[PDB]
Amino acid sequence: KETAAAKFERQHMDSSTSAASSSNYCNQMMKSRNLTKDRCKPVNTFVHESLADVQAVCSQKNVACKNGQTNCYQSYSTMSITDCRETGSSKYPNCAYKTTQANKHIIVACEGNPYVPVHFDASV
Ligand SMILES: O=c1ccn([C@@H]2O[C@@H](CN3CCCC3)[C@H](O)[C@H]2O)c(=O)[nH]1
Repeated sequence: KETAAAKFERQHMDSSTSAASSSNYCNQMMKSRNLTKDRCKPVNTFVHESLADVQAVCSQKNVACKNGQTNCYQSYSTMSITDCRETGSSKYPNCAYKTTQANKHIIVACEGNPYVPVHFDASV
């Protein structure tokens, strides 16, 4: 069964590319990562850094999570990311997305032993 850590990796990790640089990227990735089966997941971010680097964020700058929990962490360095946002004309099962590449500080929620990312909260 899929752990929270594994779910984070499936939903939010894409180390394979340095920067998502096809306009097709989100359309393909949201589908292949199984984020378009139940519904079109409205908003989702992929991080293009090593797993070790993203995991390291759990020991970085402690910040409040959007939900008010205290277990969020902001990366000290900017990271290569791709935001996927569902278009206004996207209709399930044909989920359509805008692909936006950025370099930003990520904010993740961490839990467990080992202490690892389980939620992507925001980028700033
Ligand atoms: O910059 C972002 C912002 C949000 N998300 C996604 O939406 C978050 C929760 N949202 C769903 C509706 C309530 C808040 C999910 O935890 C995360 O998967 C993201 O991937 N990148």
